[PDB]
Amino acid sequence: YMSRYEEITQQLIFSPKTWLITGVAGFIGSNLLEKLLKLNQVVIGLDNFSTGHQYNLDEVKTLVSTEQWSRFCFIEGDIRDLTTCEQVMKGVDHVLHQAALGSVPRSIVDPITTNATNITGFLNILHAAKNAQVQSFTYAASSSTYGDHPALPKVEENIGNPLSPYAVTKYVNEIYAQVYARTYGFKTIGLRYFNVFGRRQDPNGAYAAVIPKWTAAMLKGDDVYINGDGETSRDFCYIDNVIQMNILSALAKDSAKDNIYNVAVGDRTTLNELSGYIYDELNLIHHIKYREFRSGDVRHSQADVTKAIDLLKYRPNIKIREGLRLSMPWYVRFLK
Amino acid sequence: YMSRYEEITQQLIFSPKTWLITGVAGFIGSNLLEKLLKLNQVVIGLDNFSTGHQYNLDEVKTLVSTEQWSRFCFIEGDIRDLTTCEQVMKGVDHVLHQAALGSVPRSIVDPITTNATNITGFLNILHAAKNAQVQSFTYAASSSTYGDHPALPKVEENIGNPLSPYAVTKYVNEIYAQVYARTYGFKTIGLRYFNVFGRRQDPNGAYAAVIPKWTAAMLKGDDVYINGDGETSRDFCYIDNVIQMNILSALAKDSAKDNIYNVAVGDRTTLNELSGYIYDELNLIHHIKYREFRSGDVRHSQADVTKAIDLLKYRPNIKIREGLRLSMPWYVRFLK
Ligand SMILES: NC(=O)c1ccc[n+]([C@@H]2O[C@H](COP(=O)([O-])OP(=O)(O)OC[C@H]3O[C@@H](n4cnc5c(N)ncnc54)[C@H](O)[C@@H]3O)[C@@H](O)[C@H]2O)c1
Ligand SMILES: NC(=O)c1ccc[n+]([C@@H]2O[C@H](COP(=O)([O-])OP(=O)(O)OC[C@H]3O[C@@H](n4cnc5c(N)ncnc54)[C@H](O)[C@@H]3O)[C@@H](O)[C@H]2O)c1
Ligand SMILES: O=c1ccn([C@@H]2O[C@H](COP(=O)(O)OP(=O)(O)O)[C@@H](O)[C@H]2O)c(=O)[nH]1
Ligand SMILES: O=c1ccn([C@@H]2O[C@H](COP(=O)(O)OP(=O)(O)O)[C@@H](O)[C@H]2O)c(=O)[nH]1
Repeated sequence: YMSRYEEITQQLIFSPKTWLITGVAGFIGSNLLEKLLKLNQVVIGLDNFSTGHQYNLDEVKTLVSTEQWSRFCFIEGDIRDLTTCEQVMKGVDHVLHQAALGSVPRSIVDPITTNATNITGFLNILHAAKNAQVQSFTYAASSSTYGDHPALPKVEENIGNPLSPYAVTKYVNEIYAQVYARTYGFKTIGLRYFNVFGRRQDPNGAYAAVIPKWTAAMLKGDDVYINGDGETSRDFCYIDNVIQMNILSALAKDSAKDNIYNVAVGDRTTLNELSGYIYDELNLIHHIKYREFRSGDVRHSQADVTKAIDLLKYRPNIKIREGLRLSMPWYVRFLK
Repeated sequence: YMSRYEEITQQLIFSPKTWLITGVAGFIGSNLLEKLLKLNQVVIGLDNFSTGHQYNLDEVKTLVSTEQWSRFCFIEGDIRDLTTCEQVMKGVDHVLHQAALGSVPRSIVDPITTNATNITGFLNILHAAKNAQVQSFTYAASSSTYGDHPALPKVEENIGNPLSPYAVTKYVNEIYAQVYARTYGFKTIGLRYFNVFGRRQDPNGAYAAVIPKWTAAMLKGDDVYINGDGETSRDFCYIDNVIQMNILSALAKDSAKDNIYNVAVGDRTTLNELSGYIYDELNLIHHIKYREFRSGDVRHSQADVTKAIDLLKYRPNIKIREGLRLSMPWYVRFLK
């Protein structure tokens, strides 16, 4: 049971609010959309369809009622444009900021456009929210910001040298949010996501994440490549745990704001054992090569989620094996 | 005898290089231009006259020869446009990046404009220089990067939380420069300036610095305002020490790069005593109210400049007294 999360969702159903989700047509954003509409929230969505898709919006339309879909206003637009940010902020109570161009290799190859979307666009959105006096502000940050700190598990207070432009941009979101608390009284929550996965995570394109990438390949019968020796390890985190942490953050008591939380489950899986689990799960639904290390890439990752457990009553419920089992049916339909 | 600095300066007289100076129409920038043309260098300038002034350029042309001036190619333009950055980088050897919007209180009122010039702009210039493979890249950092850290004097390796939107931008400049060393092998030198003063430091405008602001006010018989009890203290640094550090850094050996250096004198002067020293030096060239602390002010500021002295052979030869004597005539003229 996710008991605090249950309570807060009950509050929201009784007294519905207006939410802004940026990055709404993406993986996490469209999952957030799905959950908030199922709670009868009024949602304003902003996306530029850079890495996101019209079809993710279509899918969510089919998963919620007509009345629930009638409360969603989608705005095609770009967080880089301050005017657009100010416009979509109007009457908003809660901000969930997911719009960014992710990927560590992407930041290395084009630190410029990435800087514009992940720093300028984050600040545009943070400033507009402040000026609009929204009730809350929760933004996607990154475990990549631990960088080369060798300690396991990772605790929020202790970060190393950033190994990529992506690590920098997400770090800078954190520092702007802390300064906004200091200088305007404007209190936010940054969510350091660790390797999120699940439905509507894009399997296609040069930057696809390992889980949908591999699922896609295992299904096609293609080669499954491993960047390095496969001992590189991660805390894979099923999207529902992320959806919990956003909603808990949006309604956090004030003393729990102006903080950073790890968002994960606390487990460590190497690339090797994941190759296993994925094959296993897909094969129950009836259907290997080493290359060099990926540069900028973090070696090992396991979160410590005590802080979120403590301060927000976060209850991570779905672990890597069940999450894969929950996701593979989606990948089949989508890729059939 | 600044033997190292004199040595380097004698070499440049004999073997001219091409320098790019951003923020060339500004205080520190036009001081750098004056010095480099006097050494017969080739200088490309870039400035959008946002806080800088055509009249500073006109002034530098009065101080150098036709043939020296002939070697200054001036571009009116904006570091926020990447094409403009790459265009001024062509054939450059040494980059002196000074273009930015200074001022803590400016950044509190308008964090977006400050971000755009100080982060996007900086990154455009760093990226263009990396792509053009210049020999050296030296940028204007800030003592605001010390943030809330309680050490005093300030030493480069130990910094705290940044305390305003401006301070975030200047810290992010050093972070990007370190990640660029790490990821592309492009080694830069960041110069944490402390309270620079001297000729062509603008005395006019809401954001004028204390020494020119007070100087203007004393000449006019305007009220000299002291924010606080006047015991507040700074490590005021005459421009020629800053010019010195820029040229030592441009010609630094490789092991001296990817490093930050404080640029100041190492001395601490109070606001009360400064008012006294500005009065005295203006009086030999023949011709006060107490209000509340500026908010987000820093109480005491003083650099440890050991690392510069050691690694770069810096000589902080002009102290505040001498510097104010040298500057006072420039203000008298500029004002009558
Ligand atoms: N998936 C993960 O493992 C993970 C890990 C760390 C951080 N994050 C962060 O979580 C957030 C969501 O990531 P995701 O994994 O859903 O990826 P995603 O690419 O599926 O979604 C990002 C969405 O942002 C939109 N977008 C991008 N730039 C935009 C702009 N300038 N203006 C308007 N919209 C823009 C895209 O079209 C896309 O729909 C991002 O901030 C990302 O950096 C995700
Ligand atoms: N003077 C000090 O005490 C001090 C202290 C800390 C840091 N600095 C830094 O030193 C550098 C030089 O500062 P300064 O004191 O001479 O200030 P300044 O305002 O006199 O000069 C900055 C110059 O940059 C130009 N500029 C600003 N934005 C630009 C843009 N987008 N494109 C092109 N040109 C632009 C201005 O027009 C101006 O000529 C800055 O990076 C500043 O932040 C100065
Ligand atoms: O086809 C692939 C794609 C990714 N990876 C590796 O999987 C890990 C997780 O990468 P992902 O892009 O999913 O997330 P990251 O940890 O960068 O956010 C990284 O070490 C990648 O180099 C891999 O071995 N093969
Ligand atoms: O009219 C003025 C302007 C500034 N200051 C003070 O001078 C110090 C340094 O101010 P400045 O703006 O020169 O540079 P900063 O330290 O912000 O970079 C601070 O104590 C200010 O409160 C002052 O007492 N009176």
